[PDB]
Amino acid sequence: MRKITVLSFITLDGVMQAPGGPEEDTSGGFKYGGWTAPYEDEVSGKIMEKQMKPADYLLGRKTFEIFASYWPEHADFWPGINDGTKYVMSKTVKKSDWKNSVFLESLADIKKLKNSEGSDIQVWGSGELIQLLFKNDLVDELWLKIFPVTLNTGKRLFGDGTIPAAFTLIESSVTPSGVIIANYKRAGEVKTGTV
Amino acid sequence: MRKITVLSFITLDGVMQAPGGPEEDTSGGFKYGGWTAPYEDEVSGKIMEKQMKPADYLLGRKTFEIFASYWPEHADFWPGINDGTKYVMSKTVKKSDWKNSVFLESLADIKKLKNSEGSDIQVWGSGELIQLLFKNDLVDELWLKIFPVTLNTGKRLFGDGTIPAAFTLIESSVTPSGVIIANYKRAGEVKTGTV
Ligand SMILES: NC(=O)c1ccc[n+]([C@@H]2O[C@H](COP(=O)([O-])OP(=O)(O)OC[C@H]3O[C@@H](n4cnc5c(N)ncnc54)[C@H](OP(=O)(O)O)[C@@H]3O)[C@@H](O)[C@H]2O)c1
Ligand SMILES: NC(=O)c1ccc[n+]([C@@H]2O[C@H](COP(=O)([O-])OP(=O)(O)OC[C@H]3O[C@@H](n4cnc5c(N)ncnc54)[C@H](OP(=O)(O)O)[C@@H]3O)[C@@H](O)[C@H]2O)c1
Repeated sequence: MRKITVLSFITLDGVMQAPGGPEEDTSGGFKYGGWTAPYEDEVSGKIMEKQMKPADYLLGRKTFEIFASYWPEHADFWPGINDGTKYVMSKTVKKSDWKNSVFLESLADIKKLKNSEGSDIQVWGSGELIQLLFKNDLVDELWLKIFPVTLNTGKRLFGDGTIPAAFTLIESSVTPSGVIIANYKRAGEVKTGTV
Repeated sequence: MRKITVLSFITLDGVMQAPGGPEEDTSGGFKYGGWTAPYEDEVSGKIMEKQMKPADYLLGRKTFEIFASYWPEHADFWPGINDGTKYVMSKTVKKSDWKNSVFLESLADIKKLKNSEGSDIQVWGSGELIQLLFKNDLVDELWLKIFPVTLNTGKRLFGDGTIPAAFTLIESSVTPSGVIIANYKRAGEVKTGTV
């Protein structure tokens, strides 16, 4: 079995759409592409490089295409994404010029990929795919960066796939710019008492 | 001008309905009342006894009535809620036997309270009222506690009144149970750029 880690940049109110630039995702006329920009720091970069260790990848087709437009030409900065096998969920695209690209069509394919052998799987972006993962409880770890801004509109990490589920805080840090690094692990059912 | 601080317990996906008990808020058949109970420890008790220092209070009617059923008899534990003035937003309640309770009816009345001279203001619970405060940018500070669960259902802090806005992280902390404490201050317009 493989460890599927979802990594995600979110606002205070959970919005994940277009973190890196004004045209990254204009669905809905989203006006706030690039909201992570004013919060990029040195410390933040060091955290990123630890998360940019080579591994395998599971991506939604849109996130894969966004990546394919940029990252093959910058294999220096992020080698793992070029070197590791990228598993892409799509009914639309069955081939890519990007090296190490395998295309999956159904939930069963994702599951077999989990029950396979190989490097642990990272999931970046891919909010729509993440909803299917959450709904079938296939995500084992969550690495969030939480940014000191609120934007009502936008695609959300915790969307229509989210399920009642408990987590364990594995690690937390704070950047100088005010971003909170919080990594969690799945921990069984939700507990309620009376305070 | 008075400072308005919103204090709020939320899940990872932003839910804040019924932290304290199975029956605190059964709206929608909400099954997870009490989800905050398993994350209670000593050091969190010290964290939030100083968060409960004497102030004035602005509350929605439902939160006020939840409080009024319990706290008048536990002024031992939280004397601030009893001694401070509780400004309550309601169009259906004009009086309470809980002493030092004034009932306001309008946005104009909240604005007048903010302008008027007196102690700083704490908002607890009051998700619906908080929506009106957010939409009118009347919230000066946000003290949050984030819990390692997702619930999918239930009322949320960032709801219909949430507006685009940036914040400064005043301070942060973790809890042995895995709860992040994050205190933010309002800091102007959302800035965008390119990474
Ligand atoms: N905050 C962050 O960390 C971060 C980082 C990078 C990107 N992002 C943002 O993430 C978003 C990515 O776009 P997106 O989430 O809307 O789409 P996506 O998940 O990246 O990919 C969408 C495509 O993947 C396939 N797919 C995904 N789920 C499927 C399902 N349950 N059943 C069948 N096919 C499924 C489908 O491909 P086919 O149509 O080909 O069949 C679907 O159209 C963007 O907003 C991006 O800016 C966020
Ligand atoms: N996570 C936490 O920190 C925390 C702590 C405590 C409680 N809570 C939860 O907070 C929730 C409180 O219930 P709630 O948010 O639904 O209601 P609420 O905000 O506490 O009070 C609702 C009532 O206040 C008045 N009101 C609120 N907004 C108004 C507006 N914009 N205009 C006019 N009147 C307004 C109305 O009173 P009238 O109907 O009389 O006109 C409204 O019915 C509960 O779920 C509670 O469990 C959370």
